[PDB]
Amino acid sequence: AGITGTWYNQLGSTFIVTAGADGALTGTYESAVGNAESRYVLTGRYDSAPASGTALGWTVAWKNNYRNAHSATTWSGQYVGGAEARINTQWLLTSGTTEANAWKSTLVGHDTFTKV
Amino acid sequence: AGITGTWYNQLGSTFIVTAGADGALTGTYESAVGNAESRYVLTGRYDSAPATDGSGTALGWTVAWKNNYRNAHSATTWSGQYVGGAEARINTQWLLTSGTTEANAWKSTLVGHDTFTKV
Amino acid sequence: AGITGTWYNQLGSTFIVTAGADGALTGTYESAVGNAESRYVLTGRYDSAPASGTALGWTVAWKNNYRNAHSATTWSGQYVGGAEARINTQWLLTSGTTEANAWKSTLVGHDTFTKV
Amino acid sequence: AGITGTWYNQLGSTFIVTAGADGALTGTYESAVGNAESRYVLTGRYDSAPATDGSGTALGWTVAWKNNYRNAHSATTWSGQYVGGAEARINTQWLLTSGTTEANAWKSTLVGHDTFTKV
Ligand SMILES: O=C(O)c1ccccc1/N=N/c1ccc(O)cc1
Ligand SMILES: O=C(O)c1ccccc1/N=N/c1ccc(O)cc1
Ligand SMILES: O=C(O)c1ccccc1/N=N/c1ccc(O)cc1
Ligand SMILES: O=C(O)c1ccccc1/N=N/c1ccc(O)cc1
Repeated sequence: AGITGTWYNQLGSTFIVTAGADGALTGTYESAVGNAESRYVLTGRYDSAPASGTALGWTVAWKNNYRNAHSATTWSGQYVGGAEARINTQWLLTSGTTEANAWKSTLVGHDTFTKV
Repeated sequence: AGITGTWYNQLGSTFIVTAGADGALTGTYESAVGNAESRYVLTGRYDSAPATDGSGTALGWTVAWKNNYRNAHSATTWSGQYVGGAEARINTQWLLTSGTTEANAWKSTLVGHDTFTKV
Repeated sequence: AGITGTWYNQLGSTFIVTAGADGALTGTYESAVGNAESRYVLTGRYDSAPASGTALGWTVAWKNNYRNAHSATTWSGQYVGGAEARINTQWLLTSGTTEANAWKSTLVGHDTFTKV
Repeated sequence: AGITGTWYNQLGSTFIVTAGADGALTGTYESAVGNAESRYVLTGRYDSAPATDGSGTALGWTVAWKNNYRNAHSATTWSGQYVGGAEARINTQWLLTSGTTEANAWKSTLVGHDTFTKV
């Protein structure tokens, strides 16, 4: 509804998503940073009967037919409607590692998405 | 195969998942704590072609806390890695965000960690 | 040096700090949000021989002579100098809880500080 | 008294601290992993008058990874709570931020969790 569309973040990445009546999120993600190229599949869920913003989250595993970074990012946040819609999030990016390096496997950040 | 199955965290929550050959995660989650009752749908992704150096397999999934019985107006995302072996595990870090007004946006997200096992 | 001074964040809070030659950080914090009133003591450390931004962190326990919220926040980030100095951070706020509620003890966020 | 002492995390790092009556934490930290060698100074704060309902005691501390021997140009902050008893513990979540250029600021901070015990 308000969620379905094309969005961009401060890094220049692109998120295209469709919100299903059943609370599913499906689309593709195109990243401006890291070891990535071309599009990647995304899947997520959202509150389909919100009351405040609308809670949602989605994941991307950084593997496609061209590259594999052996990592995955999860974005957790809320959708805020109005004139200028926005998705405020915090993310976790975890890399596959050996046991010895597991302590440094996860990065944390925050991204804000603007609807086109 | 490795990931596909029924898992449990430290709180006693149950995670039932199927890992597709293609990278998809699909299943149901039942929580032991919080404003929840019954099963909830989950969706996620994982690295279907991990490295061959003994590294873990990266993955992540989301659950929106709404079902036929209740709605907490929130969602959690888990990000981590699957570590195979005799006693397999999924080590994660999670973020739970609630829908809030602007005045409360500063305290909308909780952070934690969960360890899943087959027992 | 560049760090010593008065700073403000997006919430309207105030951070007054002095950076010691030995890498110590000392000052007071005045919060615009939560269960807080008047000033609170802060203590931290910073890289006294940086190369990029300057790594630093500080803590505040939300107890003073007037109120006690039974909680503490830790800010971890980097100092970026220039015309307009800034401290970019991510924080963790943990509340004292019973065993049963420990899973919901910690909040995570991000704050940007501007130097006055 | 409860907090004051020598503690160890899961990685084998050593945390030696003194808790002042007033809310101060002061001590030294020795890391088992990462770009570190020897002891590092730490500083923090804690709730000197916790609640009487069986709740934990909130606390936090920072370490900047620079000493007489090396400098990693980074700092970690731990935030958590002390839980007294026969087998006392300090449960935490931590953030490690490295000094980076603007181009790398997106990947400057790592997140994790540590459990400290007296053994
Ligand atoms: O692009 C973002 O918006 C983005 C935002 C948050 C976290 C990660 C991100 N991207 N992370 C990668 C990682 C490995 C790659 O191979 C490609 C992208
Ligand atoms: O249940 C876990 O395993 C679980 C694990 C990690 C983070 C959160 C959790 N659960 N958080 C809730 C929130 C709202 C509810 O209505 C039910 C559960
Ligand atoms: O004010 C900030 O900048 C601030 C920024 C991040 C996290 C917490 C903050 N403040 N958190 C409190 C908590 C309890 C209180 O009693 C008073 C303030
Ligand atoms: O040592 C721990 O217990 C530890 C625990 C939690 C997070 C980080 C840790 N250590 N991170 C480093 C980083 C740079 C160094 O030079 C040495 C250690």
